[PDB]
Amino acid sequence: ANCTGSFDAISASDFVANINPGWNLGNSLDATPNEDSWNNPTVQESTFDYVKAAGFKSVRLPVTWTHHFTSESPDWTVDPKWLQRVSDVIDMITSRGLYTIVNVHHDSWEWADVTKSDANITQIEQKFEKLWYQIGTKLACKSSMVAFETINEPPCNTAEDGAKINKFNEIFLRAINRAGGFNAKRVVNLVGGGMDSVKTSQWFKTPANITNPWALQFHFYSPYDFIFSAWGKTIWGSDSDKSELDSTLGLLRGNFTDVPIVLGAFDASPTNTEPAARWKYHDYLIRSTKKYNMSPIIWDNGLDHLDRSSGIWRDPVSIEIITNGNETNSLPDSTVDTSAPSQSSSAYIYHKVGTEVTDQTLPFIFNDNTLVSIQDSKGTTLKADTDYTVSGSNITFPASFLSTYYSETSEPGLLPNFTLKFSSGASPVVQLVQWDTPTLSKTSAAASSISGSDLSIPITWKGLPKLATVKALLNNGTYLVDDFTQWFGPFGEARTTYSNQWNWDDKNVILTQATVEAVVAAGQDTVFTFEFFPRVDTTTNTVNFTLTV
Ligand SMILES: OC[C@H]1O[C@@H](O[C@H]2[C@@H](OC[C@H]3O[C@@H](O[C@H]4[C@H](O)[C@@H](O)[C@H](O[C@H]5[C@H](O)[C@@H](O)[C@@H](O)O[C@@H]5CO[C@H]5OC[C@@H](O)[C@H](O)[C@H]5O)O[C@@H]4CO[C@H]4OC[C@@H](O)[C@H](O)[C@H]4O[C@@H]4O[C@H](CO)[C@H](O)[C@H](O)[C@H]4O)[C@H](O)[C@@H](O)[C@@H]3O[C@@H]3O[C@H](CO)[C@@H](O)[C@H](O)[C@H]3O)OC[C@@H](O)[C@@H]2O)[C@H](O)[C@@H](O)[C@H]1O
Ligand SMILES: *[C@@H]1O[C@H](CO)[C@@H](O[C@@H]2O[C@H](CO)[C@@H](O[C@@H]3O[C@H](CO)[C@@H](O)[C@H](O[C@H]4O[C@H](CO)[C@@H](O)[C@H](O)[C@@H]4O[C@H]4O[C@H](CO)[C@@H](O)[C@H](O)[C@@H]4O[C@H]4O[C@H](CO)[C@@H](O)[C@H](O)[C@@H]4O)[C@@H]3O)[C@H](O)[C@H]2NC(C)=O)[C@H](O)[C@H]1NC(C)=O
Ligand SMILES: *[C@@H]1O[C@H](CO)[C@@H](O[C@@H]2O[C@H](CO)[C@@H](O[C@@H]3O[C@H](CO[C@H]4O[C@H](CO)[C@@H](O)[C@H](O[C@H]5O[C@H](CO)[C@@H](O)[C@H](O)[C@@H]5O)[C@@H]4O)[C@@H](O)[C@H](O)[C@@H]3O)[C@H](O)[C@H]2NC(C)=O)[C@H](O)[C@H]1NC(C)=O
Ligand SMILES: OC[C@H]1O[C@@H](O[C@H]2[C@@H](OC[C@H]3O[C@@H](O)[C@H](O)[C@@H](O)[C@@H]3O)OC[C@@H](O)[C@@H]2O)[C@H](O)[C@@H](O)[C@H]1O
Ligand SMILES: *[C@@H]1O[C@H](CO)[C@@H](O)[C@H](O)[C@H]1NC(C)=O
Ligand SMILES: *[C@@H]1O[C@H](CO)[C@@H](O)[C@H](O)[C@H]1NC(C)=O
Ligand SMILES: *[C@H]1O[C@H](CO)[C@@H](O)[C@H](O)[C@@H]1O
Repeated sequence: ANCTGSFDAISASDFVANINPGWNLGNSLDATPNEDSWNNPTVQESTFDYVKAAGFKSVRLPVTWTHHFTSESPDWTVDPKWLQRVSDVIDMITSRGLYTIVNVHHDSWEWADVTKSDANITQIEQKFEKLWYQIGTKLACKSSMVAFETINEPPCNTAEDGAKINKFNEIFLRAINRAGGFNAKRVVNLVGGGMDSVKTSQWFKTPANITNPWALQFHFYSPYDFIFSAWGKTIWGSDSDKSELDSTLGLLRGNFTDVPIVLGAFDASPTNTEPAARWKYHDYLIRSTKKYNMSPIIWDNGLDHLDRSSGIWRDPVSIEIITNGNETNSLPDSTVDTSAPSQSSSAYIYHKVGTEVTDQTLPFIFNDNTLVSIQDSKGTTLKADTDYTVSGSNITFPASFLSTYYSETSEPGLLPNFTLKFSSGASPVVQLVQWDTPTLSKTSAAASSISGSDLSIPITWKGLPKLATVKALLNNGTYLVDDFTQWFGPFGEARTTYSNQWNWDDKNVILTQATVEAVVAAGQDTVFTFEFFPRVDTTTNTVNFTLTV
């Protein structure tokens, strides 16, 4: 096309500096078929005001094109209303000063999967080229604040697959350059297989004769077990944990020693991850992206962090951690030894119904900050050395004080929380929880009687309305799934995995239809143990439920 404005060209190194840090508009234009098709409503522009006001500098804009094609071979014409909607949203972002990265997203596995046995790699490459030519035509006159990203986490298993991903980068660069406008000088993000650090390192090969300023983008979702709540992993922050994280990132940077690198998506989601672990994890990831000079962009599906209807960040602590790579954060300590028979977290004051109200000492990692003040969610400010003292790295709360919030007999549930202001960094939040062992509506069922769908089991939450994990054992001792978890310690063995096997909502614990299929195929009554926070042992704060067959 023929452009009218000015385009203030910017180097890839400068673009990557200036986006630090970003936020993903997840589950919006990448949702299928349409933008309101999943959990998010139609995209509204106040969202980017919230994002800017939080300290983000850029918005990553995932877009799924799959269901907006009006023609197939040979032209693969994109719905011109979809092209205009994407252009409109980019205008919403850049007009507020936020940099944008727009991509091709869930198309990666919906039609552009090179690893799937019956893929017309010919056809995939044409459609991809036609797609990015039409994208690149519509956006050709966008300013230098808008970058293009080749394709999201493309499936890639072997080195021959990885060579195909390299072609994707080349096809992309050719199409957007044929499109014209300012595209020849637009910052682009090239990708490796799965946007995985090791696959990018193993198989990425820079497009020959590349003329665009470019940067590398990868996604980080490790360690799998803590990030995806697999096999009962609810702690994070040990020497080996931090080492596994720093090594993974360092191996990527060592292989791309002078390349601008964008960490395009990462998240320990507040939905499923314990808060003290999650804050330790985000703090450390931020510490490492500073070390290895990578620009982070947090993944947010709309339920993870910002509530676009209210502007409340569900987890303001992570956002503080991520929006300031130039600050030291004081964090609550927590168990990190997976062989410990009890798990504690200073993100909570816990009190069990029916037990006496005691003093609570919360060990914290101060990191040479000082505690300035504490304010409860009712607006009352606690009196230092009266409602709390600080001994070493321990913050201690007197029983007389805490009993003004809960008693031996008050109802379970979330009481107010305490916000700790420090010398510097984020303000962590300690959540008072009055807890009791939950109770389940049913204690067993026939597999036949509950098939046709998932198993939703009504529950009386008593404290935290969160499922920590679910243990699963056939009547004869064998693990229902994943026998290797027998090396995972007291809180790991025979446990199963969030979303794949279990879930929960405001009123139920859920075993997925997949899990009830495992019980059928095992031909045995198997016992599920639902587990809740606090994880004070492996039995007390748990409820049992067996599945007959
Ligand atoms: O918060 C996590 C939690 O969400 C719970 O879902 C409730 C909520 O979901 C809405 C729709 O979710 C889609 O799944 C999305 C997911 O929400 C999203 O976060 C995820 O992000 C990816 C991203 O795309 C990647 O590029 C990269 O960034 O990794 C992200 C993953 O991040 C994970 O770890 C960090 C956390 O921050 C994240 O929350 C966590 O998810 O993308 C998925 C999309 O999944 C597809 O793309 C990635 C690919 O690898 C997957 O294999 C692929 O999955 C396929 O998706 C198909 C699409 O339709 C299909 O489901 C296939 O079966 C599946 O294999 C769901 O895909 C979509 O169905 C949800 O929309 C609702 O669906 C219900 C019924 O299905 C409808 O009734 C309703 O109208 C829709 O809104 O909002 C609605 C609520 O009902 C959900 O419960 C979820 O239950 C829970 O398990 C967690 O995932
Ligand atoms: C310390 O304590 C304080 C108080 O004691 C805590 O404050 C509480 O913080 C909560 C979250 O931080 C906050 O909840 C939110 O309140 C707002 C304002 O009224 C409300 O809109 C929010 O509801 C959304 O979020 C919840 C998840 O928390 C969703 O389950 C809910 O459905 C809402 O999400 C829907 O709308 C979003 C915006 O559009 C969508 O993105 C989302 O996908 C979902 O969409 C569905 O419904 C839509 C219609 O709503 C529909 O369009 C769509 O298609 C989907 O079907 C949320 O409740 C509390 O308000 C706040 N409490 C108080 C008293 O202030 C604080 O967090 C504590 N701090 C810590 C660290 O623990
Ligand atoms: C760039 O990134 C890569 C990938 O992340 C980094 O390489 C990995 O580094 C880790 C730790 O340094 C290695 O882990 C150890 O590997 C030992 C040997 O692994 C062999 O088996 C692999 C599987 O087939 C094979 O790929 C690998 O080939 C490599 O080494 C050969 C001999 O040293 C050499 O012939 C090849 O050219 C190739 O470089 C090995 O034969 C294993 O025994 C240990 O137990 C441990 O797990 C990974 O294996 C490495 N993966 C690779 C190389 O694919 C690399 O460090 C990064 N570079 C920088 C500068 O940071
Ligand atoms: O599932 C699609 C694609 O994912 C790549 O995995 C990458 C990715 O992880 C994100 C992705 O992980 C899947 O396992 C989950 O099912 C999905 O919900 C989640 O969004 O980014 C970081 C990498 O560590 C990871 O390998 C695969 O590599 C790719 O082959 C393909 O399978
Ligand atoms: C329990 O039954 C399963 C069903 O196949 C079997 O595989 C397993 O061997 C049995 N348990 C033991 C300890 O052998
Ligand atoms: C659950 O069942 C196991 C044995 O099947 C038992 O050891 C454990 O104490 C039970 N716990 C609860 C809370 O029912
Ligand atoms: C874990 O450990 C803490 C102290 O570090 C206790 O307060 C808690 O009850 C649990 O045993």
